Amino acid sequence: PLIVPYNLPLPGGVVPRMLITILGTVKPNANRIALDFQRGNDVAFHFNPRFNENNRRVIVCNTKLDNNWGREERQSVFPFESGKPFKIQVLVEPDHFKVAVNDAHLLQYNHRVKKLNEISKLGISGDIDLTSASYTMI
Ligand SMILES: OC[C@H]1O[C@@H](S[C@@H]2O[C@H](CO)[C@@H](O)[C@H](O)[C@H]2O)[C@H](O)[C@@H](n2cc(Sc3ccccc3)nn2)[C@H]1O
Repeated sequence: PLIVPYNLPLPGGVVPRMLITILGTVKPNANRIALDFQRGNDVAFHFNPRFNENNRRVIVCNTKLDNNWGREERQSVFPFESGKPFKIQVLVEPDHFKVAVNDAHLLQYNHRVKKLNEISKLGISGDIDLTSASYTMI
C-alpha cells in the first residue's frame, strides 16, 4: 500500500529489456490515471487512461519538453475497469516503450526522448489505490 501520488526512482535511467510493473486497484468511480516517466522536468512518456472524455474511455500518451506537451497519441482500446485490481507492465525496447495491462498487449510508444539513461523517475498518480511499483531485467 503506497500513497498516491508516488515517485519511483529509476537509478541510472532506463535501458532496453527493463520491465517496470505497477500493481493496484482502480477506484470505484475513477476518471483518470497517469504514469509519468521523467527526465528531470521533462516527461519522456506520459500514459493517461481517461474514463470519461466526452463519454468515451480513451488512452492518451504524450511527451512534455520544456514544460510544453507535444502531439498526443490516442487509442480507443481500453482495458481498465472501475473497482478492479490491475497490473500495468511497461517494457523498454530499443525503439519504443511497450505497455501491457493484465497480461494483454495494449500499445507501443516510440522514443522521442533518446537519453534513456536519464529517465530517472516514474510518477504514479490519479484514481487508484497503489499496491506496489518495481522493476526487473528480463
Ligand atoms: O497532452 C497530454 C495532456 O493533456 C491534458 S488535456 C489536453 O488539453 C489540451 C489543451 O487544453 C487540449 O488541446 C487536448 O485536447 C487535451 O487532451 C491533460 O490535462 C494532461 N494531464 C492529464 C493528467 S492525469 C491527472 C490529473 C490530475 C491529477 C492526477 C492525474 N495530468 N495532466 C495530459 O494528459
